[PDB]
Amino acid sequence: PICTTRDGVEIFYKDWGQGRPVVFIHGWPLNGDAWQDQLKAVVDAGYRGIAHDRRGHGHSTPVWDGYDFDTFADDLNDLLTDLDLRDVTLVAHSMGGGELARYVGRHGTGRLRSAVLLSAIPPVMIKSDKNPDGVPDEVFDALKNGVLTERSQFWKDTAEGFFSANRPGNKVTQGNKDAFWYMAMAQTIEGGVRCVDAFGYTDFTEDLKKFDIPTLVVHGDDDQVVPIDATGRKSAQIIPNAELKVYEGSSHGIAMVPGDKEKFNRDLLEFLNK
Repeated sequence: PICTTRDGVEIFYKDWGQGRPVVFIHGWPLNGDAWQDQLKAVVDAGYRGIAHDRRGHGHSTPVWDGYDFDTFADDLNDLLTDLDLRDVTLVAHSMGGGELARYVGRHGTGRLRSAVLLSAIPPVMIKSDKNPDGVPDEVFDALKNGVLTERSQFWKDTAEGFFSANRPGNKVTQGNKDAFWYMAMAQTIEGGVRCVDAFGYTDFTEDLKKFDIPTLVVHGDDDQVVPIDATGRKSAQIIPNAELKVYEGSSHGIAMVPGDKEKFNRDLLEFLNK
């Protein structure tokens, strides 16, 4: 289905089931198909599962502008308002965690019950003297140059790090890598590069302090994209009352990789009863 935003943008989304709503917010450079395993899991447990495609991704309008967290959060606000959703759990992966954080910062928690941050970017990714465990600027430069040099090959090469597929004995399939590429080919090239600038450099520390709902932070300690020590370990300390679950040996692609995705589904379903 399509939600038309305040600006006339069409946001595509899946809306399955009946019950309290669980809204899933995907990472770069994918789309709501990155959550089909979790959407089935929550609807089979008696929840309504919704997953939208960010502007410029999947089947949403291939826009030029608005690749910034304030716009992503307002687009999320339009979807929650159009469907008049209440008592919602927002579940976000990777840069989707910035959309979730900025939604709380801008619109508050009146429609929300709880939140889940899976392998998410808050509080801030960029390395500096204040954040010595963050990601160096050269990495973000390299991501943007990869998308501009030849994006199709770049997604094939990036899938290796995304799933930590360099680890001997991993459970990542060739299919996982092919599906990563398939989802990424639907993203605009401008969303490809502008999202890097947004997720690398935006600081969500002040938004995190406004959380007043139960929050679960899950993060793998072999995440080669979003470093656990700079992000998940810190957001769990800033968000009031947050719980942290470290997934030993897990990559950045926990929701899609065999074995890890069942562990996450089990944790998510336990948390949803809160």
